[PDB]
Amino acid sequence: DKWEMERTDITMKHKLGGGQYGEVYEGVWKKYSLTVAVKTLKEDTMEVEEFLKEAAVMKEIKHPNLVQLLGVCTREPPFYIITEFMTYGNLLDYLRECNRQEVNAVVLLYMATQISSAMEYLEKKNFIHRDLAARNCLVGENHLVKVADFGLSRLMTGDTYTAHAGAKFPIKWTAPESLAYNKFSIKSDVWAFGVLLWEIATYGMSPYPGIDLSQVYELLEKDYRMERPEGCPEKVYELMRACWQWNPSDRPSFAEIHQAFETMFQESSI
Ligand SMILES: COc1cc(Nc2c(C#N)cnc3cc(OCCCN4CCN(C)CC4)c(OC)cc23)c(Cl)cc1Cl
Repeated sequence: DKWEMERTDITMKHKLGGGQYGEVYEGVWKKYSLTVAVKTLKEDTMEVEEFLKEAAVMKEIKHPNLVQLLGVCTREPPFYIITEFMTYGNLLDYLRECNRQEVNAVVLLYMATQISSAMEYLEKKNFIHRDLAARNCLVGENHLVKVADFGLSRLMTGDTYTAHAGAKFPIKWTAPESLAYNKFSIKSDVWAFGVLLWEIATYGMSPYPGIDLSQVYELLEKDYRMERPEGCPEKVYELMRACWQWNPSDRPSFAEIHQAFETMFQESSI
């Protein structure tokens, strides 16, 4: 298959975390002397189908702000997904721990711009991401941000993907139509992206603070939305609000979102 490699080609270095879809390691791809991230699957389990689903999809994708697949090991346990190493880890912990004088307003714009660029790409390729949130974005040197892409679905025929009944979603990031009917689309991602913008603007606060999960849907029904975070530019909140339109069709495209952030980033850098 050519994405296939010898498991003996990697040496494991440190556990970084995991559970999960599988546990995650810092590793070294020996013949390139290259630090890499390795997702692992101990034995066969029920979650093996999950695994190669990710693997398959990640091969179909290439973008500067999408985590680059390097190789896979899928002939027998253990199982390896191998990606580039995102040095600073996830964006949520990053925002929370950063030096805000360094990671300032111009930088937050840069990060929104980078993410929206990735999502514009997925929009065109007819992909949806099932879990857009700060925790699923990764950070490298110099405020480089990439969206993690193990949880992607290709739209094979049409507009909306339907998740299996009984599926649990991260309530606070999830579009109304997704919570209600289990339907995901690129416009559901646009909604989630709105939440992501709020996380970025607040340096990683939890969305709908103190609000009871079980009541979020009802609130959204009655046009309750999160308020403008402190220091968030009015235009940025306007976009947030556009992302959170009740009708999917009323929400902007990622092409529009990216264009808008590109413009704001150019002006901020001037
Ligand atoms: C390869 O397979 C997969 C791997 C992943 N997950 C990761 C990808 C990817 N992709 C890339 N890069 C990662 C870097 C990580 O931490 C590196 C440094 C952390 N530190 C925090 C403390 N300080 C300050 C030093 C830095 C990390 O930690 C858990 C997970 C990463 C996913 Cl989500 C899915 C699949 Cl399929």
